[PDB]
Amino acid sequence: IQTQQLHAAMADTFLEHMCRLDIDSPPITARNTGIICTIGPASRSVETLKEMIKSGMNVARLNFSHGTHEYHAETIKNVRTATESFASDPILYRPVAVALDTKGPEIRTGLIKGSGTAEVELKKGATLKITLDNAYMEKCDENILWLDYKNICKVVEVGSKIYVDDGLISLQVKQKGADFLVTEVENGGSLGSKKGVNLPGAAVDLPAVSEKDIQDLKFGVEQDVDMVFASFIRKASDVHEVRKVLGEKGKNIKIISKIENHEGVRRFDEILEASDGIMVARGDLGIEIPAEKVFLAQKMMIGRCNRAGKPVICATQMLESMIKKPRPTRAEGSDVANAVLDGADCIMLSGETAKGDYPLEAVRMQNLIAREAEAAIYHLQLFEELRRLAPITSDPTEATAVGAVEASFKCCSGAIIVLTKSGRSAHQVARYRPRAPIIAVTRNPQTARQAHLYRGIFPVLCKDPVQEAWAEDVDLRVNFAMNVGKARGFFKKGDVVIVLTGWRPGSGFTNTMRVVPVP
Amino acid sequence: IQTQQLHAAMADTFLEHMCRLDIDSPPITARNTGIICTIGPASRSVETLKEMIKSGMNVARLNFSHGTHEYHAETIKNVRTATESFASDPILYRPVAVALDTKGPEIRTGLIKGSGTAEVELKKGATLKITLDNAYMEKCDENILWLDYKNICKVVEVGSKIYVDDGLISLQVKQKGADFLVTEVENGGSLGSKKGVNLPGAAVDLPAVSEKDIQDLKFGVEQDVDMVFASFIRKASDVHEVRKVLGEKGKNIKIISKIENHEGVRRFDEILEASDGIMVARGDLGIEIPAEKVFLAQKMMIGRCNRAGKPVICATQMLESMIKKPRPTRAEGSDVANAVLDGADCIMLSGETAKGDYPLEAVRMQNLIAREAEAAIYHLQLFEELRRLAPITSDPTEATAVGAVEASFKCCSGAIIVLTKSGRSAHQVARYRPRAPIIAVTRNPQTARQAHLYRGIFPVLCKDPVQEAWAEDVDLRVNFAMNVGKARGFFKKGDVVIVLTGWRPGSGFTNTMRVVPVP
Amino acid sequence: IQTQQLHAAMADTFLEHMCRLDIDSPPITARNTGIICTIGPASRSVETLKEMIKSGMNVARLNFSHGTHEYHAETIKNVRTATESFASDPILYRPVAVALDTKGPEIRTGLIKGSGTAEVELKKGATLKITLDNAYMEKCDENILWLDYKNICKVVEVGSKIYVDDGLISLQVKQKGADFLVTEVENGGSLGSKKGVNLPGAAVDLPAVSEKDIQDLKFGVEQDVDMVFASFIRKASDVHEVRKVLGEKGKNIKIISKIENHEGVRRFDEILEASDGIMVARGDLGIEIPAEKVFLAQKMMIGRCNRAGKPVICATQMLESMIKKPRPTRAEGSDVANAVLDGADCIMLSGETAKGDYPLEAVRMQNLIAREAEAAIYHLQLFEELRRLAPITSDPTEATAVGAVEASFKCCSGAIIVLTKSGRSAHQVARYRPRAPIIAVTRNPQTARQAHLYRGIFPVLCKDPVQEAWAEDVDLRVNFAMNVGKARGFFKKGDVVIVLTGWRPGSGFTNTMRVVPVP
Ligand SMILES: O=P(O)(O)OC[C@H]1O[C@](O)(COP(=O)(O)O)[C@@H](O)[C@@H]1O
Ligand SMILES: O=P(O)(O)OC[C@H]1O[C@](O)(COP(=O)(O)O)[C@@H](O)[C@@H]1O
Ligand SMILES: O=P(O)(O)OC[C@H]1O[C@](O)(COP(=O)(O)O)[C@@H](O)[C@@H]1O
Ligand SMILES: O=C([O-])C(=O)[O-]
Ligand SMILES: O=C([O-])C(=O)[O-]
Ligand SMILES: O=C([O-])C(=O)[O-]
Ligand SMILES: [K+]
Ligand SMILES: [K+]
Ligand SMILES: [K+]
Ligand SMILES: [Mg+2]
Ligand SMILES: [Mg+2]
Ligand SMILES: [Mg+2]
Repeated sequence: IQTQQLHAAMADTFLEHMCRLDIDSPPITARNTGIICTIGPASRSVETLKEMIKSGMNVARLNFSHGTHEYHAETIKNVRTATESFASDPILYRPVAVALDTKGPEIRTGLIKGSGTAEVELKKGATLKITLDNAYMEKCDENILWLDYKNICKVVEVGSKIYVDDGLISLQVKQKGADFLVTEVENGGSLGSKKGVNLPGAAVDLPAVSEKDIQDLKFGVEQDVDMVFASFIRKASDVHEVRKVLGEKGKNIKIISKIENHEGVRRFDEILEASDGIMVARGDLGIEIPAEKVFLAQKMMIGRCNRAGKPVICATQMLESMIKKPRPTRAEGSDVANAVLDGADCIMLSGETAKGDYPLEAVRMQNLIAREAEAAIYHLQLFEELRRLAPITSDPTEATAVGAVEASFKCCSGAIIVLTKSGRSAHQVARYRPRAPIIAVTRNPQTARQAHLYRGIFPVLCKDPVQEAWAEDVDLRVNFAMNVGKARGFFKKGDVVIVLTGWRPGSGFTNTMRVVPVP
Repeated sequence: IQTQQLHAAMADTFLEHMCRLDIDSPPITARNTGIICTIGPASRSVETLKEMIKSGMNVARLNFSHGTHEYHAETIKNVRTATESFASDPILYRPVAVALDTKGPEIRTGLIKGSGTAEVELKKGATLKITLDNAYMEKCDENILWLDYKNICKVVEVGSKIYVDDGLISLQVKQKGADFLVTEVENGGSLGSKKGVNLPGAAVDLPAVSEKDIQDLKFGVEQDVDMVFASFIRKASDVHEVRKVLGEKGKNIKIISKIENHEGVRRFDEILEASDGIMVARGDLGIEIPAEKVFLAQKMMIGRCNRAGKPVICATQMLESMIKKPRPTRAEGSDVANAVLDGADCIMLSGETAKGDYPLEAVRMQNLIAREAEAAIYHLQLFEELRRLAPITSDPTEATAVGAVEASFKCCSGAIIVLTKSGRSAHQVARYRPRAPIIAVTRNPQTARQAHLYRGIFPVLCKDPVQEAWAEDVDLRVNFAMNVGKARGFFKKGDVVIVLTGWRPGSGFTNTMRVVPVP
Repeated sequence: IQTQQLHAAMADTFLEHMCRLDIDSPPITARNTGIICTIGPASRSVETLKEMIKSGMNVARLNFSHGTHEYHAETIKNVRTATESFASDPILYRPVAVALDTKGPEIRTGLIKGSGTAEVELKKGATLKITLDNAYMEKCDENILWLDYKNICKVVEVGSKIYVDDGLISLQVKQKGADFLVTEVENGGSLGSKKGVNLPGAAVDLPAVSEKDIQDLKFGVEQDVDMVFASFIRKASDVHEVRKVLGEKGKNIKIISKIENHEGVRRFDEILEASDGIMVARGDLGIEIPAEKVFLAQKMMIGRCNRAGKPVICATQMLESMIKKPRPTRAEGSDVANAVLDGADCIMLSGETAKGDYPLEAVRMQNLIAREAEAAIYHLQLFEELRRLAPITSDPTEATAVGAVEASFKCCSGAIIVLTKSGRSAHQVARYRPRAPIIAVTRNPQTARQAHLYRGIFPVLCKDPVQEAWAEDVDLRVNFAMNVGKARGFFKKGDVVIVLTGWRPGSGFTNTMRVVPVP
């Protein structure tokens, strides 16, 4: 009894909703939340990379704060290879996007005791001198630590904190030298080569779009990447600089700004406006601002993105435990579920799938949790608030989209099939968060790939040739969707589905909503 | 600034809604609430009857508790004559329904001092003997009063109250005779011939469907009347008896039960179930139950009807003052507005248009008020509760209807055009109470006439011949609606409208919703 | 600008609420969510145990699935010693509760290769024979594994899964022997001595209250423990058995049932009824039911407990990372915040403070997060739903409690001071979740200790002697509270506070609510 938390989504109060969550109430088979996997050593093999797709991966993240263009291009080459191995059946084929995550303006240390993987070790109380003297860039040890950020002494003050290697090792500025800093270890631990360095509450003047970044960005264009995750986006101008760089050749590449610092949070509205999406980069944010305040920023950002109808990604450490274990911790499971309940379009994995010993189990665990959570969403209230907070508009497609969602809730439809060239029609259906999956049928493969950034949209790439009889070309595509659905288990023959189409070819003419039974 | 109370319908709380009602905020030109006018001496002239239609009349009520079949048939004949005078332009033509209101089981007195219009006069304290002795049926005076209800002494007790002529004259049962009753006048006033008599809290055994009623009902069928207003409906069986009488030949005649007594109110759910609609007959109800409790019964009945999606009429004394004056009282204006706000499909006039000296002003006053009130409805909350309280269903037309309404609210559409044979598709749109007018296009004239019983539906009768190309026959009708709309001032060229259609000819296939711009 | 998320708790919609969470909006200094710390090797030292209290600990959990009575009595002795070291100032004194967590019916393995801390290692595919033959209880290795549960072969089937050491190592029943089982390792890893064993979807007949449990429970009474956390509570009868055991001598010891398995979840209502509180024991639950479904059970249990007004504890792995690191992962921070937002009375730590290398940092991290989260609660909606879902009652204290909370919201009071003997009066204020801290003043120390189980209640133990003038005895206590408040930073001199008192000594006479300014 009870499917996809029906008894619960049909309750008057949120509290009653909660009281009704049933672990014995199976969820639907469809999974709306996109899963971005950072690709690395543990997941670079075309062989295992096919298992990544099978398991759930939708977007492949290339962390460009590491690796050479020659390396990534091979990663990219492998992704596409594994991806296409399924293209021999347009029905079962699952598009996969490629995202380039810029290095941006980050600070890192040099090499430890010369050796490649040598690791010194600081101790509470011990002192450490930070040098900018390049002579030591490959001679880092318990007393001298080198950094890239050379303009450092001019932005950091006496009494400041410096964190290294994901804020695990903290230091305090005792004395500000000329080309160096005399700190004092607040908490030790071992220190490896080239690690991350955060300067909380310090105006780091590094370039929004560095030299190397422009290189990587132009490489992304040449590599035909679907999206770019810009790191350390502080203001709107920063987003604009990335637009310019991508320029005309890549005007269609979505720029997902990453909020990793305090300025980014303050100037969020400004950034969200100039971006296509947002990523709540918790890793750096958890070091830049006190950890206890991160869920506030996450919830705030996810909420404002839902209001704006722009994609939002919740990333970093969602399943860290799994880098070394086959099972995630109770807190990690709880974390994922809440990101979905918070209303995030995509959840992410980094170390979990880049170097961990259980990449496939991590990805699989996210498919599972997001599916359970998506069902626990309180649609009754969410739909209501979204419609209310939604601006007044006279755009036929906008009205058609809301109508489709309302209609879908009314008949518990198996899905909302949408024909789209650019994806916009399907985006609009998504911004109203229906419970049914949004099967977006398209012939444009870039839009099919980029579609994963949206909650609910299940991209489907039509390969069939255009019929001369537009009416039958449309009906053909609607059937394509109808089959994908039947095959993936979203719905059966008798079931009812909502179909969105337009009155003439081209974009921006969606305006037809039909409640159709499955063939 | 502000149209049709937009500022107000867009407020978070009801209280804020009220605070925003603007008398300087003009309403749309369309009027959703049907207006039923009781036709009589003051409005029987084809010449004036055309002005009734112009002014706003949608349904013509024939009070069959008076007049001869020969008389009514002529009334009917005149209505249709005045009505068809406009048929020479399908676009400007306004359908008009004919309703037969049964006499039912009513009690009336005999003739005063023989004379036709003679009027005696009782006095508080004075005694009055009620006789069943037929010898006096034309000899009524200050001492002997005759009644039709002969089984009276067997149902009335000592101490009971008897009201005469719309509860204006009250009497009390002092002594129960064998064939008479010795009362005492509680409040006097004059007493004319054949007046109404109520026996509050008394189980009058009169027949739900009397002899004469069966005659009148069968006459209704032969006269091809759209609806029947059954008087004093006490239980479901009563409604059933009227169904049977109308039988197969008139199975398509809508039976609007009238709640006029205490039993009717108690067994309401039972009655509403077996009926097509309900009429809150306040006149008799105001005598049968204490006046202060009428608004409770009205609001209760109207609310339950909205929940059930069945038509509800608020009738009697809405504009009495106007029987003799050109202006209505503040209370009457207030009464009409609240009936609309209460959510009644139709408002009614009786004496105001049957014998009053300003029938046209009364009808015009209702077009005016209803329009103002319709705009003051708090749709935000109404729509919400209707959808919640609405049962779960998998009927495609139902889903399509809700979708259309949601869509209409999203783009402030000028209308919701609906193609329907039986009326059902348009009914469903109406039960969800959209702000826009529901232009229902049909070729069946009976359904066009009966449609007035529903809030929002604006019937439009298509006279064009069926095209062989169904697609074009549909498009033709949608354009018919599009023109009626343009001509009645509902919308202009650029405006957007919602259009409801189906996928194949025949009833029950509506499932297509399109946001279309006006040609 | 903005304090304790005021701008946010004052928004019409939840979505708007979220959009307003400000990381730059400091929270009040008071922290409502109780913190239960499991005491062990890393936190048993009276010296460090004083730092546990300073850092935030409110309740000390004794995990009786380990250690000897002699050991625990010493832990208890140390807790009280550290606790009382502050009693020399009733104002700054912070009560601390002692909770006994039963071993209950658990299954564990024997010893590895004889050696105390020796660890074998299974491998996927490899086979393992499970023996009940006591000869091997201290000879466990890669081929023979021993178990306590001897009736095992009779409840497990062929094809079943067996998990060992927090579901990290899984096994599958290939062949069911007579006194043994021939399994196959699904996922390896190392295997230590005496580890946990779960038999998902298997009806383990072990005793609700085992032999050892009765011993421990009686020991708890003799030790004067405030509460008992009953493990693996499956039905109401189980709770009853624990009541009986504690019997008359310990009728005042609160029984917090722990839901660790599937039956417990199904029969929750039954258990919640018979218990004083509930603990969502995620560890075992996460093994007993699929991990992805835990947040469903957690949110469900927490919600139903808030509805019932009984304490609920969210426990296990909330900050695992911190067992070895000074910083928690983003997921763990997110986990804690959501448990508070979910509406849990208490958060807990186990390995984090029993054996971890940073117990104090773990406890401190919870004080911090819970405070931030408590401020992000959406009171506007929570209060509303709690009041609506709250049964109708004529109990003066109940009405007085609601009135106090409403009043507190109206004037942004610094606190709600409540005089209570049993605690009940303060409980009732807590079940309505006010934003302000509930300073409960009492002379009964057991009730001051047990009060931590409730969200918002800040226990304060009055040591002053009873005045003969009851009126002044009361006024004295209210002032005691008034000072505690001023010292802890809850409120200043000018501030306003809500005060709850009664009209006569004894319990159940609270009925007086006063809005008083701080002396
Ligand atoms: O690309 P968009 O803006 O989402 O619009 C989707 C479009 O695809 C259609 O359904 C079919 O159009 P095409 O044949 O050009 O692909 C249109 O009716 C509609 O305008
Ligand atoms: O009469 P209903 O039940 O309201 O249905 C309206 C019907 O009219 C249409 O719009 C047109 O049908 P017709 O050509 O038969 O009149 C259908 O698609 C739809 O089924
Ligand atoms: O113990 P309870 O049931 O919470 O009631 C609190 C009681 O404490 C008082 O505030 C003060 O009474 P005492 O002096 O006996 O402690 C009473 O008025 C009230 O009845
Ligand atoms: O880049 C990231 O994912 C981060 O900084 O958290
Ligand atoms: O018949 C009526 O209109 C009444 O009784 O109110
Ligand atoms: O007992 C516990 O806390 C558990 O099992 O998770
Ligand atoms: K990066
Ligand atoms: K009548
Ligand atoms: K235990
Ligand atoms: Mg980063
Ligand atoms: Mg009447
Ligand atoms: Mg346990």
